[PDB]
Amino acid sequence: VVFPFTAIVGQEEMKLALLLNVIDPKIGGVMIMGDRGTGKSTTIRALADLLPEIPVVANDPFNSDPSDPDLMSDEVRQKSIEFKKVQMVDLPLGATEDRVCGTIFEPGLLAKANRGILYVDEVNLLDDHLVDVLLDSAASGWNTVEREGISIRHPARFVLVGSGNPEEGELRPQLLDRFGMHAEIHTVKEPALRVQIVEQRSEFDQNPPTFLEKYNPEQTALQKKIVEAQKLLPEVKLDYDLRVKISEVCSELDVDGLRGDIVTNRAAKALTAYEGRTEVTVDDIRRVITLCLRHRLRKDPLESIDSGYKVEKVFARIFGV
Amino acid sequence: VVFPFTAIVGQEEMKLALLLNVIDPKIGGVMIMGDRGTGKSTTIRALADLLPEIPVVANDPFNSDPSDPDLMSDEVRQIEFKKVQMVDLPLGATEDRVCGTIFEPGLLAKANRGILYVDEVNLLDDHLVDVLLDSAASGWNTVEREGISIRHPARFVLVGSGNPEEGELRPQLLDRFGMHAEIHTVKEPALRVQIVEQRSEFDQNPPTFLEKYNPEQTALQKKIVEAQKLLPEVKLDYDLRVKISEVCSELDVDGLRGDIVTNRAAKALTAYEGRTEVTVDDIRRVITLCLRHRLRKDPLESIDSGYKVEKVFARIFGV
Amino acid sequence: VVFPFTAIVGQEEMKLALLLNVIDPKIGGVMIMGDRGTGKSTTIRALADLLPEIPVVANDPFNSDPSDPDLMSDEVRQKSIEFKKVQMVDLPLGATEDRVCGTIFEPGLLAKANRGILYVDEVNLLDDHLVDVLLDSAASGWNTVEREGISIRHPARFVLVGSGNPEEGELRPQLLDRFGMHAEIHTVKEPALRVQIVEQRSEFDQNPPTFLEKYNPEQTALQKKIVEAQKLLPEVKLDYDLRVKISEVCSELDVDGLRGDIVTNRAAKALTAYEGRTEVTVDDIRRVITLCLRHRLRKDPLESIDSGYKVEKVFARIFGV
Amino acid sequence: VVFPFTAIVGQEEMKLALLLNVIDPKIGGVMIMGDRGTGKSTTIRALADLLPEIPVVANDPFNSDPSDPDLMSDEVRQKSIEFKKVQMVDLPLGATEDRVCGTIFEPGLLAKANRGILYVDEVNLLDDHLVDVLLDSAASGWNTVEREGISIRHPARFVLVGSGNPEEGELRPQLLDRFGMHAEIHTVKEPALRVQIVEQRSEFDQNPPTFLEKYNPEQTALQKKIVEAQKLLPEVKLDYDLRVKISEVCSELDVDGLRGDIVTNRAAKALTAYEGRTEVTVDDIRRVITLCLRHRLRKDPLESIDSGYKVEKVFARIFGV
Amino acid sequence: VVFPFTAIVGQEEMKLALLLNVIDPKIGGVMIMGDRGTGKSTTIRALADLLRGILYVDEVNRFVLVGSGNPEEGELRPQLLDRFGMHAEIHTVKEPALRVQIVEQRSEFDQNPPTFLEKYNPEQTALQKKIVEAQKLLPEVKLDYDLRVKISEVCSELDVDGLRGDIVTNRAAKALTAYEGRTEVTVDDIRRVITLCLRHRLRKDPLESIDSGYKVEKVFARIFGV
Amino acid sequence: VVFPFTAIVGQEEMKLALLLNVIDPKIGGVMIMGDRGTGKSTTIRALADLLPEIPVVANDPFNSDPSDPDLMSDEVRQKSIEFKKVQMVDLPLGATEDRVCGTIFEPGLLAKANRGILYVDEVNLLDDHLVDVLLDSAASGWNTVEREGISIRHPARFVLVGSGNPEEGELRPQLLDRFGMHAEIHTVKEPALRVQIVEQRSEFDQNPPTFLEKYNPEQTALQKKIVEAQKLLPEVKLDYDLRVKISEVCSELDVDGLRGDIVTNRAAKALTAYEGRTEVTVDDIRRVITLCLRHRLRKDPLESIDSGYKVEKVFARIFGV
Ligand SMILES: Nc1ncnc2c1ncn2[C@@H]1O[C@H](COP(=O)(O)OP(=O)(O)OP(=O)(O)O)[C@@H](O)[C@H]1O
Ligand SMILES: Nc1ncnc2c1ncn2[C@@H]1O[C@H](COP(=O)(O)OP(=O)(O)OP(=O)(O)O)[C@@H](O)[C@H]1O
Ligand SMILES: Nc1ncnc2c1ncn2[C@@H]1O[C@H](COP(=O)(O)OP(=O)(O)OP(=O)(O)O)[C@@H](O)[C@H]1O
Ligand SMILES: Nc1ncnc2c1ncn2[C@@H]1O[C@H](COP(=O)(O)OP(=O)(O)OP(=O)(O)O)[C@@H](O)[C@H]1O
Ligand SMILES: Nc1ncnc2c1ncn2[C@@H]1O[C@H](COP(=O)(O)OP(=O)(O)OP(=O)(O)O)[C@@H](O)[C@H]1O
Ligand SMILES: Nc1ncnc2c1ncn2[C@@H]1O[C@H](COP(=O)(O)OP(=O)(O)O)[C@@H](O)[C@H]1O
Ligand SMILES: [Mg+2]
Ligand SMILES: [Mg+2]
Ligand SMILES: [Mg+2]
Ligand SMILES: [Mg+2]
Ligand SMILES: [Mg+2]
Repeated sequence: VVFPFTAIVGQEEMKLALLLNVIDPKIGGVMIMGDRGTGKSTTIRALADLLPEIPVVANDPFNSDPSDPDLMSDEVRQKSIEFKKVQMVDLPLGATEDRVCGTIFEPGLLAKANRGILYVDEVNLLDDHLVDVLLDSAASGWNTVEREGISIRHPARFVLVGSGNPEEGELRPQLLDRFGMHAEIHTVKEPALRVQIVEQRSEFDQNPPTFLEKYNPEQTALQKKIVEAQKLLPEVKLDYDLRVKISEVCSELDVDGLRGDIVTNRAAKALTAYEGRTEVTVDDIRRVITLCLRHRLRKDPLESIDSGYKVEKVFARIFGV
Repeated sequence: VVFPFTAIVGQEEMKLALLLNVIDPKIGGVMIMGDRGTGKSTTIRALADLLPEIPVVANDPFNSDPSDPDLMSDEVRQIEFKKVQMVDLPLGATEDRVCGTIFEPGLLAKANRGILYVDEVNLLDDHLVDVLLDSAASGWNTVEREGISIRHPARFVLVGSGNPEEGELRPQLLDRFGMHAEIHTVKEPALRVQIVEQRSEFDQNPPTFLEKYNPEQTALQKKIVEAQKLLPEVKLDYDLRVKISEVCSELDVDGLRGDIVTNRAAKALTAYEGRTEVTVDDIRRVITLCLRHRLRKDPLESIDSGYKVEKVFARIFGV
Repeated sequence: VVFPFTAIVGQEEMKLALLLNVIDPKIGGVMIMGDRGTGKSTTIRALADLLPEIPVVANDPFNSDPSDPDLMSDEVRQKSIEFKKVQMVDLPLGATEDRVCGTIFEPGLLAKANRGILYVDEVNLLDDHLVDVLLDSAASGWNTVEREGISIRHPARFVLVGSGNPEEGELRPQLLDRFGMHAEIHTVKEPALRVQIVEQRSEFDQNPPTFLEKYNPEQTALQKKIVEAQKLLPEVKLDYDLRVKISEVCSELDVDGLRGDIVTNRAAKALTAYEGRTEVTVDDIRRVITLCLRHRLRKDPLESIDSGYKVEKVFARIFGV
Repeated sequence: VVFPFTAIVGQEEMKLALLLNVIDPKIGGVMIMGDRGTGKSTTIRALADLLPEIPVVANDPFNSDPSDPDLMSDEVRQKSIEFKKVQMVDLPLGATEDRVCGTIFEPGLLAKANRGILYVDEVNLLDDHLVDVLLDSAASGWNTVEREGISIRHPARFVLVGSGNPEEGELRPQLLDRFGMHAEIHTVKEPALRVQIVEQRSEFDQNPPTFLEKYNPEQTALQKKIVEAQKLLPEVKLDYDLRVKISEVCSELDVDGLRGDIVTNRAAKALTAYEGRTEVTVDDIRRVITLCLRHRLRKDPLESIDSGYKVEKVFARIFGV
Repeated sequence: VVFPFTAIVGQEEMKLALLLNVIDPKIGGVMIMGDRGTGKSTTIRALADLLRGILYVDEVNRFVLVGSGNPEEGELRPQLLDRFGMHAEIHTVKEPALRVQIVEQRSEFDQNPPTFLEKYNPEQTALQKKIVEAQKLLPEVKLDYDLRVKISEVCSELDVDGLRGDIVTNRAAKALTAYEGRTEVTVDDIRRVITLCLRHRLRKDPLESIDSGYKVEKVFARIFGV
Repeated sequence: VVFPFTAIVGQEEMKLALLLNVIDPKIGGVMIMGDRGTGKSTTIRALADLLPEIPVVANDPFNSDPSDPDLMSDEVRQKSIEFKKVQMVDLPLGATEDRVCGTIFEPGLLAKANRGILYVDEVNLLDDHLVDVLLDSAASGWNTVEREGISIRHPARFVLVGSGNPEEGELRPQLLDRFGMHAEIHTVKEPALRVQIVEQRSEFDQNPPTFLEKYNPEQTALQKKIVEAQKLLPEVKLDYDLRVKISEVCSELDVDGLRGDIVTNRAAKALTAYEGRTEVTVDDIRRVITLCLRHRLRKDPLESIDSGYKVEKVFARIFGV
């Protein structure tokens, strides 16, 4: 039993963030920000049942693929089947590295997290000491147990989601970077959508196994659209002039550089590419640049003005509207 | 024997809050606020006897039901009733006794289809409150450690208390909780003499005092048994459904998790009253006990929490 | 053997209250706070020869009672006479949980002391994790032996006495309300009393088993008096029209009011039994009302006042003795 | 081989109230708060050859007298030879309870100190740890030891020695009262005396086991005086007016309880036995009163006065010269 | 699985620092601090190949450990900040075209990893020889007494308490003019390492607004010569 | 395989203070402080190559000599030889209270420190950590440990030579007051000396054998000088006038305690033995006075007067010129 994905109401930006990162497991981690409730856990939980079946080998927690290039493991000695879905690998609050990585073999939490989706809890409460060690091993590619005199490395490539709390401050500016881009969640105030959410929740609760039937065609239409858009990635091209055009708008924001501009063009051919259109445009980048790369900024709290206005204003003049 | 449940005198708020929770074990847990030396603990233990007998499969530790789904833990793969046992955890107990690792589901399976509680949660040992609270709202359990998925259908209620002068709970957990109950100390000696009369007569005659109010307890048991089946008939009109949440929209309430409580409780209010259509006035008798612990969470001065919930709601619902 | 109880000079307040608890073991514990080196820690240890007899089970592994309606012993709920003196057991600040309850079963120090006096010294200096197993066990009735794959409930029905110094710290407010019927002791002023006490223990230290011989014919009669209060413990008369007066007082001090009233009602009537009368009197209450509920009154820390006087400050307003 | 006691020059104050406890191990503790290098830890260790011999039972279970009331050994008492000198033992700078109390039976360290001398070095240290254990055996003469399933009593009574630096804080006001004597040690301010100190010490380092031989009869002539004092300890009488004056003085100083006020009445008897007189005179009052009743003052840093000037002024105003 | 060595775009300051560190071990370790994400871990992992022992230190706030200090907090305690090599700041790229082809870089790496090395295989090859012969030059290089008395004069003028800033420079400036082929150290080749070195061990003492290299340039030019 | 001792250029304070200590193993170790990189730890490592040879007992359980009576540690007293090289002991900054002293045969660390040299690095740190337990053999000859049921005696007689930067802070008096040797290291500021000390650092690193062969004879000459000085150390006297002068300087300078005067006489005797002349006059009292007493003076908590000039201000004023 699980809640349907498309049955949710609103939350276009957050769902848009999932739509971008899900196709490419190389853009990086993605923060999601917002107040309590709002079904943040449900949405990512709703993400589980939208994908083609992924293959296992026999039972391994990594189970990336029975035949793939990066399969550095002792099982290759045997080399030299079944189809499953994604399993969410949420970790408890105040955990310890004894099972996240392991000791002197035993498996790890990140081992089960391989190729899946790792929903980490409130990172503001979590201490930096227990998370800095392999915060995202995808950049490293595989595991590293060089500590305590061990030499085992296994793949740990997967996507991250932050899900912080905007009540006890934010993470350190150094730690905020290298993750990815931001994501804001609003709060509905119109009673119509409120009562709609209440009615949908009550109807699902009353009839668990029959509600999803009324929302069946969308749950497969979206999956088919994503599957079709998956194969269009290695065909999109970007104009040389447009590539340098953005380079004259990031500098005025005093961006750290060399990674802020490497994620826009890494994800530019996903919003303009999943619609089926091959040639990139200018206005399409407009949507993907307002939120992405904005969270870097320069951490200037001594200012009271529309922060988003800063992103679009400098962007308009360089691109000439 | 124990204290009579109906023998409690002068308290109705927490009594009603517990009564609405006993009927349908789906609203959520209830916490109770007040003052020390008031008498909250005895009433909680008095509920352990007022109950209808519930059957079992084979007197298994899970002890949920002989029938009905969701009991897949070696219960419906292919017997007496007794009564529900209230489970109290000991002080200073970590996960070793909460769930164990090697199965021995102590303190949880015995609490499944039962009552579990703890007091003075305002400085309760941490790392433990989160584990049970998240699983209380969750379906069955979280025993994923050691690579095992034997998660037992630990479905029950949760009762907690504390002290409003020694500190409160984390805001990240209070808003996730259920109903909010607050009591006080009776200031009239005319009933305090009645209170001190009890605990001084029934002690020397428990066999005599067991039948002192037996007809009332039997009437209450039959009333709750009858009212259990009356709930799945109440209907709420569309206009009144959107009439609420106008105050919540006018006020500042975090999310909608604190809104479903009114819909899932107000219907149960008329379940044991014999009614089938909801009214306007009765809403004010249940809206106050919920969503009031959240408010605007801005404690800068002395603000009456009840005044904001009640006075504003009166204008919306026309007094 | 030890210092005779009746040889203590002065200190009427402490001597009047602590003996009153023997005749009725239903009231809770007792603690005394005051200046060090003033008379405590020896009078309490001198109460080992002032206790009557009580029934006892055959070999009594439960150590509570063989002839009561509620037994819940090891060999009562399954199986279904003797007289012994009630014992007093003291525990130091050296042991830990390993022996207070115990398991493999052997009983701990807590389990053996039933319906008696359990004396611990310097409860102010008592380390934590020890009072936690005593916060509510002594006020509930039974303990938990849930460890080691079994589950037993040894009884908790006794009275514990403590004696500390109010300079090294203060107890947690939960302890200050769990207790009841306590007293405070200051130093002596009259020089002749000082001469008397300095003579004492020096006339005594010359020959231990000679000083008690002089007081032997006088100390025995006390054992007769309290036994009389055992027969007069029931049948004590207290009109309901005075119960309102004993309860109106608490509302004026804004105390919890659900322990002071019960303790006063259960102790004032018993105070008459030791005397000999049957009908209580207003004057018979003013000598015990102040001693109780003193450790429960709440006062503003900025305000400085003596609770031992403020308790009976409003006494004149109610009926004025 | 240790430095002989009858070789320290100067410091007649400490040299008088240090061997006084040898007369009778009942006066109480002794404190010497002084600066470093003044020989505080040297003269104490010299006592190992200036104590008498006392009879004791065989096998030394707890070092208890054969014929004395209140033995309560619980192993040989129900059964109702060799005399030995007292023992010397010190505890190190910090330890655990395993040796202090006892465990696996195997006796603890405190058992050996019974009827002997135990001295603690750097008493300013060992705060809140391994100190509250030694807070019951003093001023009571008994303690209870139980853990790991073994429970045995301890008839332990002795006297204590305190020494350490004076500028490392203060001792907790619970172990302080268990010390019956206190002294202050200065450094000699005189050229001739100082150089005499220098020459006297170095002469011992040349040939150790010849220097003490030059002082053999001088130290032997000292033990006879203390032996005569011990033999003449009985028959010593004090006037009634002397008794009423030895306690009336403490009223003007407000001593924290009448716990240490009896030590002075137990000190004048010992000093008079040293010379040989029987009836205690006024002389043996001012020579000892300030030595013992000096650290029992609650004056605190509130007035411009220190040392024992207040004690001398009050004593002189009450009586004397 | 690895990133090319000579394909890294940089101001050559980090490259020269690490090259002088590897050409002679017993000089310490070049700490790097000033920014984050720019090139630190990539350069450090690049140094792990195409080469005694090499280590790495993170989150600061024969064996050589270059490490990578925390940029936000700065450095550690000045008393423990020593026992290392020269300290270098982090350059921030500004030219838009530089951003253009640096973001073009590693894109083809993502497209096809086990080919990028080949695209940079030949020229990088020459690098592994440019140091191999260099090691057979340091035993055959001398220095003049006039330069020896010239050195430690800058240290004497400043407060360089701790006699280690007059040995590491002579052990480093010697090595810089020991791999090109030249045998005599020029009067200006000293300037190529003194500005980089003597940075951490100057007892900063922030009593006035001071620049990193302004002092080490002005005081050096004041006496040593313009 | 280290820097030869007879090669340090400049800073003769070390090669006098630390070298002179080896003559008479009675004064405490050196308490040098200074900046880093100046060689404060280089010369200490060099002393390991130049040390005398003493005899020890068989198997050396506690580092004791065989021809030394009265050294009753554990077994020699009841029963009351290879001439092996002495050894200096060092400890890491990370340890535990049970690490230094032998516990559950199992010996300890100080067993190797008896009649040896003990080196401590950054002694200004490590507060309460292994320094409280290291006050036994300082100002005393024995250490008492009875932990875990086994009690022994330690004859440890180490030197306790310290080091450490002074930038962090000062020391609590108890630790520092046991040091008798104390130099003051200052960095060189002469270009010729700087280039000189730069020069020979290179060739020694290139070929240590050539450097040590070059600097061979001076080490042998120094060893012979030390041996002759130690042999001729006794039979050196002093007149009365110089002793009373050395008392007067300390008395007027007001040094706390008495350990100050003891050390200076031994230092002067050892220095005049190192020179070779039997008689001693006013030559070694002008040189080794501040170096043995400057650190002891701690009467300037607020005054800003240089410490080095203070001693010589009064010395020449009273003594001699
Ligand atoms: N789109 C939605 N808007 C509002 N409420 C929703 C939405 N979807 C689901 N809900 C309901 O809102 C309630 C709160 O959701 P949920 O418990 O998943 O919150 P959460 O994201 O885990 O909260 P928190 O941020 O406090 O950890 C649930 O009853 C859920 O069914
Ligand atoms: N209606 C009542 N009002 C007040 N007290 C009552 C009432 N009924 C019973 N009591 C008695 O009041 C006492 C309260 O005991 P209880 O264990 O409930 O503590 P409490 O006052 O709730 O506080 P605490 O949290 O400190 O235990 C009991 O002796 C109980 O029998
Ligand atoms: N009536 C009395 N008044 C005062 N002291 C008395 C009296 N009777 C006996 N004593 C003796 O006076 C001494 C007081 O010591 P005691 O142990 O009673 O002090 P305390 O108040 O318990 O101190 P602490 O708090 O330090 O343990 C004991 O030796 C005790 O025997
Ligand atoms: N009368 C004396 N006064 C002072 N010192 C003396 C005297 N006689 C001998 N000494 C010598 O003075 C030194 C004192 O050493 P000791 O450790 O006992 O002193 P202390 O005052 O107890 O020191 P600390 O307070 O630092 O523990 C020893 O070397 C001892 O031989
Ligand atoms: N007399 C001297 N003066 C200065 N430096 C010297 C001298 N003799 C040798 N050196 C060299 O100076 C350097 C100092 O090294 P070393 O680490 O021992 O110094 P340090 O001052 O003791 O350091 P630290 O305080 O950091 O422990 C070494 O290279 C050493 O060979
Ligand atoms: N030659 C180069 N010049 C500038 N930036 C580069 C170069 N090579 C890689 N980068 C960028 O540097 C980033 C690596 O950041 P890194 O320095 O490892 O972070 P951190 O400083 O936290 O270790 C990569 O994302 C890459 O885009
Ligand atoms: Mg959530
Ligand atoms: Mg309770
Ligand atoms: Mg006591
Ligand atoms: Mg000493
Ligand atoms: Mg060093």
